[PDB]
Amino acid sequence: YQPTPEDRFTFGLWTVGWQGRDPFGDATRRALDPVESVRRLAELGAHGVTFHDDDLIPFGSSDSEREEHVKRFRQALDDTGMKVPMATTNLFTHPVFKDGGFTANDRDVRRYALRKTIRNIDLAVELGAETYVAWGGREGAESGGAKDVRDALDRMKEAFDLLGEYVTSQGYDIRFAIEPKPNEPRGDILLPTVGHALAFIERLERPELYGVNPEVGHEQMAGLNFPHGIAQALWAGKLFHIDLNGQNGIKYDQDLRFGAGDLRAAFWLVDLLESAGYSGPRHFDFKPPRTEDFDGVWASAAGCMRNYLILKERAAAFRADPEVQEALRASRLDELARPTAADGLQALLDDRSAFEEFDVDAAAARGMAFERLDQLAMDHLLGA
Amino acid sequence: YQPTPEDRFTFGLWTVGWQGRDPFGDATRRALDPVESVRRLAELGAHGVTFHDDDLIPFGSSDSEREEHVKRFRQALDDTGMKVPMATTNLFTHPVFKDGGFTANDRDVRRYALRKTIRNIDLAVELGAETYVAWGGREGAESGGAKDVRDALDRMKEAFDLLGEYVTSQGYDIRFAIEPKPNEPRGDILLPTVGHALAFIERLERPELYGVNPEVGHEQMAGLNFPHGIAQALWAGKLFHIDLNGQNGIKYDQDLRFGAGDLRAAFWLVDLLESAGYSGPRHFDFKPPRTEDFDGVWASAAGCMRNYLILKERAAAFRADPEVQEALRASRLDELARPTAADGLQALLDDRSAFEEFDVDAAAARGMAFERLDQLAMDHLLGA
Amino acid sequence: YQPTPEDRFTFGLWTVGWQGRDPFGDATRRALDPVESVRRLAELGAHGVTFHDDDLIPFGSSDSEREEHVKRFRQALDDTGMKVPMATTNLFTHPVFKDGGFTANDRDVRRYALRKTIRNIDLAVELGAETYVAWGGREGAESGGAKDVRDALDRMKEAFDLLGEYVTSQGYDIRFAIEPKPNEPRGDILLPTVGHALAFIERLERPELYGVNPEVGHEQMAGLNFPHGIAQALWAGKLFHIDLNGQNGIKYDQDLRFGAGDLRAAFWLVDLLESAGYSGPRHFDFKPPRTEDFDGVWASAAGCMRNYLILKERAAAFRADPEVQEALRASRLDELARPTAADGLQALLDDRSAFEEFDVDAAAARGMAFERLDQLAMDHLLGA
Amino acid sequence: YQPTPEDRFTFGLWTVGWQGRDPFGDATRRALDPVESVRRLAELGAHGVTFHDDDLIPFGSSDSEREEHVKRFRQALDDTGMKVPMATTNLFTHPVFKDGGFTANDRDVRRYALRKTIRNIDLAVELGAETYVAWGGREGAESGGAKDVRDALDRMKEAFDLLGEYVTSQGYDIRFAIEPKPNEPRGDILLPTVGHALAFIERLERPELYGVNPEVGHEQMAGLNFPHGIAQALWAGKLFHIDLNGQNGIKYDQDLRFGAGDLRAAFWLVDLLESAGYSGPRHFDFKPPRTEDFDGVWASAAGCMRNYLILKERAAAFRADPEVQEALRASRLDELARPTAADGLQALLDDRSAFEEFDVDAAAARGMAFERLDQLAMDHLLGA
Ligand SMILES: [Mg+2]
Ligand SMILES: [Mg+2]
Ligand SMILES: [Mg+2]
Ligand SMILES: [Mg+2]
Ligand SMILES: [Mg+2]
Ligand SMILES: [Mg+2]
Ligand SMILES: [Mg+2]
Ligand SMILES: [Mg+2]
Repeated sequence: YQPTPEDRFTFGLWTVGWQGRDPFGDATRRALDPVESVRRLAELGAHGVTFHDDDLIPFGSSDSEREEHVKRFRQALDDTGMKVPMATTNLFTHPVFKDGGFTANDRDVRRYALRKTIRNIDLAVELGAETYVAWGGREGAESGGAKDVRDALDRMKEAFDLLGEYVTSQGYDIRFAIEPKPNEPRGDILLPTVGHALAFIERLERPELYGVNPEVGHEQMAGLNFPHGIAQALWAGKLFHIDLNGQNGIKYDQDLRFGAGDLRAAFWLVDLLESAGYSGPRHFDFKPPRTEDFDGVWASAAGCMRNYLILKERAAAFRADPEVQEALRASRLDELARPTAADGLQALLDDRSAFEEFDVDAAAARGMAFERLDQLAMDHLLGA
Repeated sequence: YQPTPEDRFTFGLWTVGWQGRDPFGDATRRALDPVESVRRLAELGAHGVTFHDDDLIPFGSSDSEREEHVKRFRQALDDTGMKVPMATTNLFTHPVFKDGGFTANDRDVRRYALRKTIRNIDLAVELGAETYVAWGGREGAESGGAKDVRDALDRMKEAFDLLGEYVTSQGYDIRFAIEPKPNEPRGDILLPTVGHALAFIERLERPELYGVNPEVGHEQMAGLNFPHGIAQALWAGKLFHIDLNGQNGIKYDQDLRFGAGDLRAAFWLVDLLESAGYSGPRHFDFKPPRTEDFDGVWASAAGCMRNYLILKERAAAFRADPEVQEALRASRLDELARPTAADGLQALLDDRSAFEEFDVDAAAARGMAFERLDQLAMDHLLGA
Repeated sequence: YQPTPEDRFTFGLWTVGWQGRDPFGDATRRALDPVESVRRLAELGAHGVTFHDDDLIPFGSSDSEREEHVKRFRQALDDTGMKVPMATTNLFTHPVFKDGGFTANDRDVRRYALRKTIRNIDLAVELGAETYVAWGGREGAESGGAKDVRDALDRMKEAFDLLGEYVTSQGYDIRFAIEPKPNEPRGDILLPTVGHALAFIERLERPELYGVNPEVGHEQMAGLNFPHGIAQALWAGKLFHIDLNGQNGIKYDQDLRFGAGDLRAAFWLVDLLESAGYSGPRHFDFKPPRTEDFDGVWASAAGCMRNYLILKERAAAFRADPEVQEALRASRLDELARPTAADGLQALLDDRSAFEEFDVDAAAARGMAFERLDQLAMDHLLGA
Repeated sequence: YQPTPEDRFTFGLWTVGWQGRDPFGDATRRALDPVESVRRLAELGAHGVTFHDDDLIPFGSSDSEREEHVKRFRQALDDTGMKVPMATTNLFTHPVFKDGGFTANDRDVRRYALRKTIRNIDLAVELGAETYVAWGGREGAESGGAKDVRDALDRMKEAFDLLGEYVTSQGYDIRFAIEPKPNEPRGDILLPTVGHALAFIERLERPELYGVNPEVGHEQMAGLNFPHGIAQALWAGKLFHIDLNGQNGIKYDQDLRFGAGDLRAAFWLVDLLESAGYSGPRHFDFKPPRTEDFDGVWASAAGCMRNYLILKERAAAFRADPEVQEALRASRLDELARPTAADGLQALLDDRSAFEEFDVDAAAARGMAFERLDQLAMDHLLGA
């Protein structure tokens, strides 16, 4: 189970670089030079790295320091063969963003947020990124009166429309992906799930430029089925990117390594991604637990990729097993894929076998055989 | 706080008519004749009632018994002045629907589900209903392999498209509203939240015919902010109907009377509905607890309407209070409603006050004054 | 992975016998004769069965019908070699228990509940049961004023004390196990977790007669770590019995087959039970999904036992792996098992290496190596 | 609704002093001098303040700086009349505690944790504290193999037993209160609820010295009923202290001001505390949202006390209302407080009215009238 760059595994600088500061504790690890992270990730078999602007260029850096930082970073990419497929903006750490970026109540902050984002889109394009992610972590509220959500959605649409006008006018070949999260650090965050993000995109002026970047743990913080949500995103043609990690239920955002948390959900996710032919990066947005030293950081990163590859093998074996293929037919998955009424509305209305002479009791007695199918899935996952 | 029919309060037959059967217990109340429910609800001050087909006409009824049941029902409506603004299909109780209706794996069941629905659309139109609700309670899965969600969404789109073709071809003036629920009775239900439903509607052939019927408790079963979700539905122009009740957190669907459960969420909901000018029915989908006899059923129903009217008064007092209006300006809710960049993209790019010469530290130091605003909201809710 | 009676697997009559009635649907399966369930479970490799009084003898049965039902049941046990290690009372289905049994507000109901329980203790002892389980499913409330919880705990203590006096006075060799559940069917249930049950037991007059019967899914309905709770129960010497099933997060009680739901929690549970030498029954309290016919019921039951046996093998391989044993020492699990201060209080106070000259920065820099240990656990679970 | 010191309101230094650092953002407020917090809280009407050792004396302070800091603090207490009823240890912020204090795998860390705690017990006693709180925020795990929970409970018992030996040997009049939390910052925290803490205390060598310090938001992070848990703690005689705040459901620990979050749970909590005659401090462990400047900090603190006093008035009016008293009798709360069988076991067995001639159908038909009682409670809370 050794990763190759053709497995398309990517990591954020802020993942292995997380120093371990949490709401109740100081950092347990020293800062990582982005250049060292690139080289260590390259040796593990990753395909590339992603960044927030403030990960690479500390806030307030002079334009000269900014150019020096980018040059060192570019040299590390050249030295390693690593790519930068995705970038994002930090609109959440600095105190100015305490009430949001694109939907801050203060108009001057919203303008500043847009200019900060546009500056990093230029840099992302320069470094070859194909997707630009927006996680509106501070867009939301702790109390009901603080945010008129209709006005806030107007402002969010205005911001994304302006960003689309910018990339269109510059001729950039980059697309946007909205990353939903239900809560944390705000009490409730706007566009809290994949569904809300997908719905919002359809109201943008140029919807074809926007998709979603769902994260395993975020949908699970709402108790939702992550593979189901990914299926809906794929169905809509909007899965532009994906963030892989682990989460144990409805609680704070754990960002465990992928494979940890809900293991069977991870199996069904990989099954779906591989069956659907998802060709984007397999990006890990995880945090090595602050119990770990730097050797544990690399072991945790390695485990992300290993667990994906193990699950990929087991899901492939599941789908290729002739007894599973017969069980799928026994459960009528083949019939689910057939149109209900390709014969059309009036033929359905005239079809006495669909109502007047339909034997409901015979249909009701047919078992779905789902439990046998699921135990075959369990046996394959466990190698049993 | 006495309701009038002009308050637009409606109840489902299945609400006050719930006999109290739960997964662990027998019924504690006798069946209610729909005619008696209409008259008792009329005396409480309700504006109308809603029904599933199987609430009014027991499953398997002959066409003659069906006509007799409708006639008795129509006479009760005429006797009381009660209206029927909404109707729905029961595609969840009968065993034939154990794997769903519109997305059952068995094709013959899906055809039967559509014919059962179409028959009740005709009846709903006959009785004057303006909205037809679809709650896909059995559409979903308990295990990963049982349902290919992309194929299931294809089937769900096919079913709703066929329904839209039906109403269009018949010239009916009725619209559809999808009611999301995250889980129960299926392990995960398709279109689990308002967001997922809104996103799905945009892929239908005639999206203007479809909106959402969100329910307080259902979004709270995902830990989501119900007023936020309603705001997004209103923002999209898709709030066709609404189901009011109470829910205490992430657990089984409690269907408590409205006002119970999360009281402050109920206050912010009423504030939003009244401020936005929502003109649809205020529908209660609640269950009188099975601890109650029939006098408790009517007390619980009365409390639904009373709590709405109390909250309506308190929210109106909140918005009209001059000290609240000044606090809203102190928190810059006025600035949230102003466009970020009506001056346009290039002016924003050339605006040095938006980035180069923006004083981030002065902006960051400005308190949002949200806690004072929220305590004014608390004082008004409590009459303090 | 074939079960033998020496694996101590047991099932409730109400598990494979569940007809599939849920809050929104009719039964999908016919009733099972308890005699047929005993024989089918015996053929699958189970060691025994458990029952509620009302599973075996329908409510209201004459004393003659009761004797006939027990005799048929006893003959099936004799024919199959099946044992009855546990029994319980149904104090939740009949409408008289709508506000509880032992803590119903009505005093006459509480007396009736106790007499119904005592009658079944006599039967359980006659059939050889060693543990008597109490699940107070109706003890609780939907609203705050309905139940004074201090008075209700007084009544619950009174009931269990009377039961202990009964078994002591009759010389029975049976013990009691309280089964906690946080909610459903009541809005909140008294003694909602393993912890609350353990704490309550210490206030009973004869605490040695009472322990807990924790259920996987119930603790997970509170988002708790089930292996952690079992460890505390074992630590207290109170794990008298255990209910195994699966649950996907905080939602309604799913009662999925064991192994489904949180797979890694199931692995750590089996690891703990086998390492601690738990010698009680491995009881499955699960519901075959109502999608299933009777062949699916037996496949689901078989999968309970299969998944336990697979996990038992993998946990044993984990603990026996020399690289895991070295990793445990690397993470200082050996030091966790050593006393902090067997040298005593005053020696600790005089130990300058414990404070004055303790190098906190050297200690803080030591990685815990937990992520490498957890990936070894993952590899072993998956057979990788 | 103006607080007086006789209302016994207390605040932690770390509450109004929270600078607003969260997992995703920098501090939004400057540090508060503890002396200024004491004076500002005194002017709001608080009775006293609480502290962690590291709040008052920064980690690593020389013994001379420590004496200067305590003297300045003592002078502020003398100047204001403020008391220090409770103190606690910070065993969670410094990196050395990354795997816990009392249950760290490393033995030398556990010894250091005990010495750090003992040093602050001496200081707490010097300043007049009656309760010493232990919140084991780092005791727990993110993965299953990292912590043997039985060994960890052995170590936790060893630590608390040693602390009890210390206070007994020094003749101190101080008691201990364990503060449970289910998760955050560890993936799962040991003793996650009030129940688990109560159960653990009964295994300590001197259980009379230990009780619980439950926090509103912590029990709600497990979806539990906080008033129910407080009732069980009072029933056990173990409510030594209480932490008041607000929380919106199962998510990260919000620490909202008291009254926010679940408003009706706050009403039933105050009802219980006042009816039971709880005489301990009313302590607020809350965080002013980081959106706020220092004027918002004091408004949030003021709102804690105001909301308690409003709810106290409404609960008192509820219990004193003659129509509520009659409704309580209608719901048989009076019968709940009467013994089930003060006549004894054998009389219950001989009582034919308790079983043989009990009319279950008449009993089952009696409504509990809980919904009318709850709407009276709602009307009183809202002043309607
Ligand atoms: Mg995350
Ligand atoms: Mg992410
Ligand atoms: Mg509902
Ligand atoms: Mg509804
Ligand atoms: Mg269960
Ligand atoms: Mg059970
Ligand atoms: Mg807290
Ligand atoms: Mg606290």
